Amino acid sequence: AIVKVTDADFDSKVESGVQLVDFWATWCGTSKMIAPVLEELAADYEGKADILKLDVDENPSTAAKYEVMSIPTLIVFKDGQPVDKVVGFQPKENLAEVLDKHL
Repeated sequence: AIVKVTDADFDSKVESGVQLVDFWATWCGTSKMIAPVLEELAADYEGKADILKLDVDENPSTAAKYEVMSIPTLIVFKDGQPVDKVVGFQPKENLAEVLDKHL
């Protein structure tokens, strides 16, 4: 459902259209809390937007490149450029609202 992405293939994965990138970490309970919400979101947009995951401990470059300081952080990409940032826990509704704002 949700495709993993790393420093190595970020640029090729996030390059065209809309992607919602979830910057998470295994030591953060809040990331674990939104995981299921994103799996359901990814299904609702099974062809409009891609939902990716990036583990910040294994990919500090990318996390650093977009000034990701606190997590979870969710960034919406439009044709390779970040256009929206969401910090903390958010219910499916609030996230869907943000995606529709760019589709």
